[PDB]
Amino acid sequence: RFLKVKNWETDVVLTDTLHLKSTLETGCTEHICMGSIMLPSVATKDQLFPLAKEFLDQYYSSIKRFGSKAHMDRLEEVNKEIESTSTYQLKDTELIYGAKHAWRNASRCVGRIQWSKLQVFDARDCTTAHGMFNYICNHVKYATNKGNLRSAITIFPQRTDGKHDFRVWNSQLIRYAGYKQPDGSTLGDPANVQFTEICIQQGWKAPRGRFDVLPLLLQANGNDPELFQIPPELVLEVPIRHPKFDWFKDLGLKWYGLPAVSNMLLEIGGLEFSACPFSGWYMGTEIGVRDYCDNSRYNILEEVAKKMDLDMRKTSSLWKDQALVEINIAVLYSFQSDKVTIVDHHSATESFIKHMENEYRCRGGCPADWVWIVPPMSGSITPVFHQEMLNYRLTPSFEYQPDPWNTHVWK
Amino acid sequence: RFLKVKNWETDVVLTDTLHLKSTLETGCTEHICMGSIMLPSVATKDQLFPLAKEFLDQYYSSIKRFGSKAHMDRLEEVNKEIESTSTYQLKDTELIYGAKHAWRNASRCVGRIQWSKLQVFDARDCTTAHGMFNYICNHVKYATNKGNLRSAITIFPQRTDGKHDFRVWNSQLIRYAGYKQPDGSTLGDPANVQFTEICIQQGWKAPRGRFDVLPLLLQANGNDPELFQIPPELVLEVPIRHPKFDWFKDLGLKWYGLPAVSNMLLEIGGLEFSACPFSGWYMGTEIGVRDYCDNSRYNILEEVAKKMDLDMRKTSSLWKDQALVEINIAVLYSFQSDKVTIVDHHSATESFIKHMENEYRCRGGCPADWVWIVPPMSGSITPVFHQEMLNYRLTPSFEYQPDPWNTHVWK
Ligand code: HEM
Ligand code: HEM
Ligand SMILES: C[C@H](O)[C@H](O)[C@H]1CNc2nc(N)[nH]c(=O)c2N1
Ligand SMILES: C[C@H](O)[C@H](O)[C@H]1CNc2nc(N)[nH]c(=O)c2N1
Ligand SMILES: Cc1cc(N)nc(CCCN2CC(F)(F)C2)c1
Ligand SMILES: Cc1cc(N)nc(CCCN2CC(F)(F)C2)c1
Ligand SMILES: [Zn+2]
Repeated sequence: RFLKVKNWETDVVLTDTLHLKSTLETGCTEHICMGSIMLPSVATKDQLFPLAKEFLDQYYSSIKRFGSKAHMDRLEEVNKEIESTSTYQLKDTELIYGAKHAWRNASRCVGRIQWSKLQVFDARDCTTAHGMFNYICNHVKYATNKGNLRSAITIFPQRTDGKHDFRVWNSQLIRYAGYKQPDGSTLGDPANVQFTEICIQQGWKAPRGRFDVLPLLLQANGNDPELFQIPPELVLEVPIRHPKFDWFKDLGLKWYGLPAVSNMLLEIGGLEFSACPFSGWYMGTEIGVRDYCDNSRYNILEEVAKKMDLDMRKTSSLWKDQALVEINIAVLYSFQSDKVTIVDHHSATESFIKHMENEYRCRGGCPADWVWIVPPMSGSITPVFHQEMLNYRLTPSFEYQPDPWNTHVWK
Repeated sequence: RFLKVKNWETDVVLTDTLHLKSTLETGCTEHICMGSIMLPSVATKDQLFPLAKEFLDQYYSSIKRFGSKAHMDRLEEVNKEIESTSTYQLKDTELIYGAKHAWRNASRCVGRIQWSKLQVFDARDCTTAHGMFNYICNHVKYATNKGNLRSAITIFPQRTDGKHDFRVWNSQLIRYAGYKQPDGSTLGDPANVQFTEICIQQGWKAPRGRFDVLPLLLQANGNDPELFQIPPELVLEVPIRHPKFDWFKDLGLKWYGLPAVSNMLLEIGGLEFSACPFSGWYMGTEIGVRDYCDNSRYNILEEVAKKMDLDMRKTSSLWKDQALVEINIAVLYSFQSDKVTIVDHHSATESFIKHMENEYRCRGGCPADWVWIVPPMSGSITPVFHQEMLNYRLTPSFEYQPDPWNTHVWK
């Protein structure tokens, strides 16, 4: 009831009692562990008040005014509005608290040491896709800050009935296009090949190349989504060069500075925000390892090995490993030489251990998903490999949600 | 009740029903996942027959003689012996089946594609530590096979009362010594520093160097353990050289060929074999990544980076990553040039996916621990990173057990 997690590199032990507050289910049972399953899995007025109460109790118990008169009135105020409207609206302060704690509770995120430095943009007055585009453009501009990246989230109106949903259809605000070829292979990013074709379906004019920034597909109040192009001056890009290999420029790779997830659902006090694009800065491995070297992504281990003069005949020459380190030295070096914020997986994972210690002390725990926290290269030379982690589901939270083109009732 | 695991690199799906046969508990609950906890946690005659029955049912249902007369007599035969003796003895065939399936069920093992090619040595007639040494020496000789390594296990008498236990006190049959210094630092292997001092306590004469093979500490029928030196001609060693860097020989590293775990417990039909040393061959990363580059092991990233001419000032130069690839190219290259069996993490993890497909088809599943299957470097460029895995506990099994010096009643 007071579980211990050990670090086996430092012998440091920490005690978790935060997991007691946990509410949702993980997927695992007493007899099966599902910690390597990727995506394991309308609202009525009865369900809503315990969720509002639970949330309001921790918000006021965090501004040191637990259960006071100011609390109990807000508790009464929300109850009455859930009676009247069968839903309710968050105060601006409650929205900012909820958002920051959805990120704080995100067990799959290695960057949460920054969770309280989050800029919250309140777009709950938005009504059209054009307003969404406008809000999103101001988000991109603000978070990018000329390469001195700043963390941010923009929150569109909450789900009401279910058939009037705000959705950003892109999985990220800035992604490169993916075109399959007549000869079967793929130009650009294979991940987005279906999304690239949805944009052409609704009317996009593709400049069929490699790193073509996709347009936004924005759905407002359930209406069919509409295409908008981010002004290119707002899409900051880093050309990737190596600090040794001058042929590396000829590879002709580049990446966008701003990681901005737009397909997830923010849950606050039982309210569901179906469009809540949120952005930080990249850990280098996300680009250099997964984006560039995943077999079903850009898949560049082939060509980088070639130009490095590598023994590619044998599996056990580790040519794949060797070209992979060089690629991530190049991503890092390019971002820093351009004053574009980026963190290496050693600095990020050390910061997360430091974050874990802060959380266990002044919070009694830190939900953490080892499968996702450990970086996708050099796992055991980073301190998170050696750190036991309890995973559990706290609210407020970011949740996955179906792709909107499978669920929308089109017209 | 018929769960699906997906591979996200190939989109291949497999259905698990083997997990239904699972019996033991994992540590996880509906509300907490413990898949990154390292070690999560006398026998009476009532408990013993269901365990014997369960085991005998699957043994006969595997030689295509489920529930026949030959089965039901053995079922009756064991019941009567559990009445008579409050325990029982396995047939030689049952011992070999049980052992091979303990390995087959070992969810943390990436090498299980070889599980049916296991050589079982029956040491249940052993009575003294000298007999144990003799059995163990024949095990080392057989499994090493002049570098053409062969998988093997030696099974000493089963636990009876609890105070008459056979134990190998070494955690592995062949390990290097670890000496702390007066100036605090460590020569040899820091993992074994306490065990190195237990040997000196019982009378070992340490040649205080680096790669000093430790002696065996063998406990027989609960008696205090005794020291024995493996004849050095039976300890095959690989000197580690690089196929580019001739200064790499000057590093003066070497490793033993034979990975042989000796501190675990083999459970078969509810019988407990407290001494069951088992050996295979190395995956290169176990040496080059964990043994050599763990901070609290040999910790050689420091010196390899130096001689490579590396930017060691900054964290984000990835000097640690770069020296790590070279070290594992050297481990691999040395073992193969000496005709000593070794597998690279690309070949081993591809073989394990292939193994998983075989298991899901002709067995309905494969218990697998992602946290341990994914190699400790280059995780996502190997196919196991992208493969969902269900972890569950099947029997027969290898289980962890306390170190014998914490539990023994000495005299
Ligand atoms: C500030 C810099 C940040 C860094 C360095 C960082 C790092 C990461 C990384 C490496 C992942 C794994 C993503 C993947 O492998 O696909 C991740 C996941 C995640 N991050 Fe963070 N992150 C940052 C900011 C944020 C912010 C500002 C939020 C929310 C407001 C956030 C919420 C999440 C969530 C919900 C996930 C899970 C995504 C999923 O499950 O698909 N992160 N983060
Ligand atoms: C044949 C070549 C083999 C290879 C390449 C191999 C590979 C591995 C690796 C890399 C690990 C993780 C160990 C670690 O990181 O400390 C492991 C664990 C394990 N292996 Fe295998 N193995 C082999 C043979 C065997 C055999 C013959 C058995 C049993 C008869 C076995 C049973 C186990 C067990 C029980 C574990 C878990 C150890 C623990 O939890 O501490 N392995 N194996
Ligand atoms: C099968 C496995 O769950 C899947 O590949 C996960 C593994 N861990 C991950 N970790 C991170 N950070 N990102 C990912 O996409 C994944 N993918
Ligand atoms: C904290 C974590 O459970 C621990 O470091 C594990 C991680 N995965 C591992 N995987 C393997 N193969 N071997 C290990 O020793 C470990 N250690
Ligand atoms: C805010 C943020 C920062 C960062 N550094 N990284 C991410 C994750 C990028 C997208 N990930 C693919 C997925 F959908 F699984 C989530 C998000
Ligand atoms: C048979 C075998 C083969 C192999 N290739 N590797 C191992 C594991 C070596 C020891 N491991 C450290 C631990 F105790 F955790 C288990 C065992
Ligand atoms: Zn679990």
